[PDB]
Amino acid sequence: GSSGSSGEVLAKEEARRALETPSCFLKVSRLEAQLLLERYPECGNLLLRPSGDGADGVSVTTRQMHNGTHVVRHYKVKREGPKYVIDVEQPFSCTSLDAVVNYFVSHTKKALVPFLLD
Repeated sequence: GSSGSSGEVLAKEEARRALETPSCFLKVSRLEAQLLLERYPECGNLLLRPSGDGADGVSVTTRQMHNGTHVVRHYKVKREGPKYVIDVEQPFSCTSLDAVVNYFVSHTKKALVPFLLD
């Protein structure tokens, strides 16, 4: 017997899979989007998950310290044209999903961190 053929080192391959949505984003269910936070805290808590129904857009799951309790919040994002308005005090117009992630960072009084999973 004699054989042995496999793809080259193929160690120089990279991918961002961020066509319309930011890499940070991930496809998961609420039940998960929540735990995923407590599970991988070092990887920030700010993550984005695809909604189910109701309106058009994506939500932002963020678990911040409140009155010393464990609670997560899910923000909503409106879809008005080629831009995505943020559901907040003022209708902050952006150019892409990425912006939102940022606006939130500067918005909060604390430097939050995005969530990612390779």
